[PDB]
Amino acid sequence: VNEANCKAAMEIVCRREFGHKEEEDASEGVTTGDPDCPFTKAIPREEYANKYGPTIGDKIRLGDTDLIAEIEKDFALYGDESVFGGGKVI
Repeated sequence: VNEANCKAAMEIVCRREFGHKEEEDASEGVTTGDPDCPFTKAIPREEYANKYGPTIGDKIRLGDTDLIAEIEKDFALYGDESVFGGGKVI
């Protein structure tokens, strides 16, 4: 049901375009979906949760939530308190 030349031919007995929908098959054999997990959200990045999880970053003593102690389970160690030197000279 796309074009039709003779404005009846797709009904005369049992015709539609070439076969059924359009040509024969282009509806199967690949999908995106979650039939058993109705709670997946967007693609998990389990070695790179650095933009979504409560892990990583100074949530510790200078953050805005009141928890203290490491971060969650010690993922990131240190990087945002003091450390040592860096990109500052004369």
